[PDB]
Amino acid sequence: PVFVSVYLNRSWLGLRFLRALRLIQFSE
Repeated sequence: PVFVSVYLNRSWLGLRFLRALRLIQFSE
């Protein structure tokens, strides 16, 4: 655990919410 929240958190500002928005919306 704490492996997705850390990757979906830094991605929010790491890629203007693009690096995470593609990982949180891909699962559907």
